[PDB]
Amino acid sequence: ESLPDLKIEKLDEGVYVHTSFEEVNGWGVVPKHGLVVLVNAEAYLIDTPFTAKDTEKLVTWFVERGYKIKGSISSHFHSDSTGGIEWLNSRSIPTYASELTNELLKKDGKVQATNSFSGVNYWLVKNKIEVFYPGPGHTPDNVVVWLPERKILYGGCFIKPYGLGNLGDANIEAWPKSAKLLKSKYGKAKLVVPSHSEVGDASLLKLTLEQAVKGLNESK
Amino acid sequence: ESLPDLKIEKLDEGVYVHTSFEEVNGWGVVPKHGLVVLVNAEAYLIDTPFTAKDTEKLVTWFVERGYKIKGSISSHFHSDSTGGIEWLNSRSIPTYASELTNELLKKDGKVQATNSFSGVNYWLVKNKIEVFYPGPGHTPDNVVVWLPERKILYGGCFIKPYGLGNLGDANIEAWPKSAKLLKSKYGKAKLVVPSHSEVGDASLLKLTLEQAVKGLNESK
Ligand SMILES: [Cl-]
Ligand SMILES: [Cl-]
Ligand SMILES: [Cl-]
Ligand SMILES: [Cl-]
Ligand code: NA
Ligand SMILES: [Zn+2]
Ligand SMILES: [Zn+2]
Ligand SMILES: [Zn+2]
Ligand SMILES: [Zn+2]
Repeated sequence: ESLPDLKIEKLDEGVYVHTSFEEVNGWGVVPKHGLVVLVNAEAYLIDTPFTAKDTEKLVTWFVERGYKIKGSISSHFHSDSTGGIEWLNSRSIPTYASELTNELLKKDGKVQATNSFSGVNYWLVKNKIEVFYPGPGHTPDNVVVWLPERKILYGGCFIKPYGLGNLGDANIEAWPKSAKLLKSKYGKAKLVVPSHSEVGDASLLKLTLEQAVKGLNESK
Repeated sequence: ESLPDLKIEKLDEGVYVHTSFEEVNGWGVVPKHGLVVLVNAEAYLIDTPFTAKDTEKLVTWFVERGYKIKGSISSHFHSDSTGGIEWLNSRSIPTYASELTNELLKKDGKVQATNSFSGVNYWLVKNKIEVFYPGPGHTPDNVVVWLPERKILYGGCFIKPYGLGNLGDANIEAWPKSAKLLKSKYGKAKLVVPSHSEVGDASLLKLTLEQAVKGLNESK
């Protein structure tokens, strides 16, 4: 009853940052940055908020401003990213996730996205919104979303610059490699939006890569 | 190996947010917001970074652009506010802290501010930079800085909207009252400035109060 409200603060041109909040872990109120991303009048969720409620808030806000929600993408299985897939499905707004993410959802008892991509990249919107799979990291399934009609990267929960955070589902042997490949093909990054931090730049790749290796020897 | 670097961003007309970074215990790489505040061509540190390095960076930075560093104020005895007081003292830059902060630093074996103040209010710079003491909260000594002319409030480690965090030196019994006082005396603030969070508005007083009462009953 004192969960801070959803925030929808424009980050660039046809590119919003929705910030939502929840507890569980024992970190207290954890904030979750996701992007809304406009294509003409088509809105796109770049993850969901934690809850159905704040998804409907997010949708109505855009719906009410004369954009028509064309799809959801979730960047990994955690509700960080998937929290709103139930709602979207019950409104039969199309939801997207990788085969890996959908398999992890199934395992977790969590309604799956109604669409599956696979492979290294999905062009959710040709030329405009790209999904890229660096490999296992934060989770085994984590993917990121590239904005070519700008130079924005949604790292999601993968980018963890201050320390890797939740490790429960994490693949820490693999992460430093996955990170490396992200920093490589995703140089030329203006903005790099993490899940759980302030928005930065292409260093957050370096910073992540660094945090990644550190755990790799701090637990062997 | 690689801490994030200091950041010095423009917050308002003679008011900046320095962000500094350090690994804190099992809390990992924690970021720390303080203000630089310009009066005429005189510069004031509203807290300090963690280290001398980052303090010297912050200082020379400003001296570089023609502003003379007239003093530092430290909002509480922890290193997140006081980390710079020895560097400051060793350049004969005046450092300010409350008698309580100073007593707590001495306890802690930590070099004290060379200038001491007391009471509810203290006018560091008449009409321009106000110190307010809510009461025990985050720590027993516990001060915030009001900026009238701009209507800005540095809440420090006292604003903890997402959960209270370090309660090693905390006083959770008293904290609720303190925040109640702060909330009330410090409406007509849209620019609240937490220690460890995003900059926010007056609701941060609402939310801190909320977090504090909650940890008052969750701690019995
Ligand atoms: Cl559903
Ligand atoms: Cl996915
Ligand atoms: Cl995947
Ligand atoms: Cl920041
Ligand atoms: Na991700
Ligand atoms: Zn996650
Ligand atoms: Zn997460
Ligand atoms: Zn503190
Ligand atoms: Zn602190």
